[PDB]
Amino acid sequence: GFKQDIATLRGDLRTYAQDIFLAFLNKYPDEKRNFKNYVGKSDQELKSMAKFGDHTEKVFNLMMEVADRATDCVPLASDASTLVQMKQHSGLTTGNFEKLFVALVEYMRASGQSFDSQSWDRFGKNLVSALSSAGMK
Amino acid sequence: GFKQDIATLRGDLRTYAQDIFLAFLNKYPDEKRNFKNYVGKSDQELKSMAKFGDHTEKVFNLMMEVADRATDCVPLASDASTLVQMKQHSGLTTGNFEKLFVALVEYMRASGQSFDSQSWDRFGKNLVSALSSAGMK
Ligand code: HEM
Ligand code: HEM
Ligand SMILES: Brc1ccc2[nH]ccc2c1
Ligand SMILES: Brc1ccc2[nH]ccc2c1
Repeated sequence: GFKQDIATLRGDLRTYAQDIFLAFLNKYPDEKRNFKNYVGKSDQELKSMAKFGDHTEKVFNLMMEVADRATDCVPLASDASTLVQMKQHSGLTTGNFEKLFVALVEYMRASGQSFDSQSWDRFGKNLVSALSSAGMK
Repeated sequence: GFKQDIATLRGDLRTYAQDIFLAFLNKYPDEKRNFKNYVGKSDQELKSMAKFGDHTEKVFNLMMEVADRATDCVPLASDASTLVQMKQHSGLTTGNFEKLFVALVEYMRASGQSFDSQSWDRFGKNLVSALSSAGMK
């Protein structure tokens, strides 16, 4: 279930973080505009960049912390506030987050592993609603 | 404290995993014998080797999960059994793990960060005891 999925993802954090982020960027090419350093590069080019690996590792680590602290797939309001108030998230809307979790669930369903994809979908939906309640457009 | 230390380490996972493993290998040169392809290399050369980066991250990812699942710095028996039953650990003894945690505690004390080094020392001793009860020589 959800808690085991967190353990599975944390066990190979960098590998999953890169694969999920690339799934997101390739499913929604327009989102790649938020990352000017990654424009014009193939998946294998990005995977060779130390900057890419470090960025995805840090984002995914915090996503796993938020998921681990959630109750019944409902994130803590304080975690949602943190994500809203981050300077790196100025200009972002809840739609950006919604698309990320669509790609994440689609990745889990296609991987063949026994991820609890329904729980991740609910978590994504509750996180979007918590970001709204925390002041994100 | 201990729980916050886990979060700190996970926040810069690749850096700490490599730094701590290198501190271990340089404090205990004999331990490089378990890693034949690491001999004759400086630290920066090791940090460029594919197997080194992948290995240290997977070790540290799982070590933080074991620490996170512990109660009062006592690991779960199931986590100890997992570490003992791993085919990669055949031929290892508790002494290899004891040396790892001496280096980790010394690293924390020399870092100037507010690590709860006393809790990590207890954790290491309690893990070693659990490994022995689970079957490791
Ligand atoms: C639960 C989901 C998310 C979490 C936990 C999260 C967390 C983070 C973290 C920790 C950083 C700092 C990373 C670093 O130091 O390189 C970061 C940066 C950033 N994030 Fe988020 N993020 C999330 C979702 C998103 C989404 C959906 C977008 C855009 C579609 C986004 C856009 C960015 C950008 C543009 C940066 C700055 C990257 C850079 O300057 O290189 N994040 N985020
Ligand atoms: C809390 C302590 C430890 C944890 C969680 C742990 C976990 C792991 C994991 C997950 C792997 C497989 C990762 C991979 O795919 O390479 C591994 C491999 C390995 N570990 Fe452990 N380990 C620990 C302690 C140690 C110690 C103390 C030693 C030796 C002094 C050691 C020696 C090895 C070796 C030789 C391998 C295989 C190397 C290879 O295949 O290239 N480990 N360990
Ligand atoms: Br997984 C993952 C990794 C890095 C990221 N950066 C922005 C969203 C995002 C998701
Ligand atoms: Br951190 C860390 C990373 C890799 C390792 N391999 C054997 C002990 C050890 C510790």
